[PDB]
Amino acid sequence: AQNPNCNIMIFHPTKEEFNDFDKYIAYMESQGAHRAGLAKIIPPKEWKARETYDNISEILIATPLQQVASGRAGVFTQYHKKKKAMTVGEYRHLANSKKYQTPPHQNFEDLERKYWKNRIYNSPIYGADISGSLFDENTKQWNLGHLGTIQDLLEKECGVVIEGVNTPYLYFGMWKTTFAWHTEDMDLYSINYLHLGEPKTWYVVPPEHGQRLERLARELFPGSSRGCGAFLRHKVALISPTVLKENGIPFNRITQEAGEFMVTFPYGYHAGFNHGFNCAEAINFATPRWIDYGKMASQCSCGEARVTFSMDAFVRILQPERYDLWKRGQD
Ligand SMILES: O=C(O)CNC(=O)C(=O)O
Ligand SMILES: [Mg+2]
Ligand code: NI
Ligand SMILES: [Zn+2]
Repeated sequence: AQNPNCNIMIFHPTKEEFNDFDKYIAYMESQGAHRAGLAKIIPPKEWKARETYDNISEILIATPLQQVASGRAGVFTQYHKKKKAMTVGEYRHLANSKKYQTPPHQNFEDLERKYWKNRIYNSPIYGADISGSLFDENTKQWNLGHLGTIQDLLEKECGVVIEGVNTPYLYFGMWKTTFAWHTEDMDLYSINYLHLGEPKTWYVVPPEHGQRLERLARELFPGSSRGCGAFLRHKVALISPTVLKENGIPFNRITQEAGEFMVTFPYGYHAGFNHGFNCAEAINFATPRWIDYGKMASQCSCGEARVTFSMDAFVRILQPERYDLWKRGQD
């Protein structure tokens, strides 16, 4: 068995190996990358996502989200308070202001300490889930707006044609902006490209140990757990590395820098935070190995998790027994 300790693996594909996305995902898994739940891919030195980022300030963040925390430093929830629209130019200015800017620090480790110590006492503003792409249309390799669709993968594997589309999303972040512990919708893969700015730190639980994380979460968030059998689908719960270690939960951590891809694998729980002003782009995707995870994915039916149009068909074809109840939650 490749990568038995489930370490996060880092790949350095050549420009030749960067041509065929599917084949490279398959190669990574042949080396055991999926066991970690997360991998880093450093693109070849010849490659670029686009020529410059000099002209992005007029993108609109229609609904910036203020992330308000409750709980204790290592075990908290966050809710998202809607703010008035602002442009990326205005957001970058806000990120850099004295109130919101990254504090002086020695290194990534010092900054990680300061994040877990102090995150709960601030409410950073996140420009999340903005439909769109920053990849130049002429970028042919690993262009997140030109991947094969999850609807075509399901059709190719299973023979059934379904409605739905699959497009990327942009994330504008600042210091302390936070992504809660989650897996992807329908336990899909994700890919995330850090286009510009300051780093993003990630934590991940191996897919084979996901249920250990869920069991801890039910103990740490007991009211949430009673309210819904899959409350991590709400994307609001945070548990620190210190707390995970104290409870024997297997995990790994890695920091992503501008110009690097991350891939999360089916049923790999992940969480993390931004170091300062940045811009990431991400999309879900599927492979043949995903299908079995799709069929077994938990679902939120309490009504909070409210998800895309395109998830309907996945639940309808892969989870016909669940479909009724899950759709009652959606409607
Ligand atoms: O970048 C973020 O805020 C969150 N991203 C992810 O959870 C992902 O790419 O799967
Ligand atoms: Mg612009
Ligand atoms: Ni994710
Ligand atoms: Zn729920």
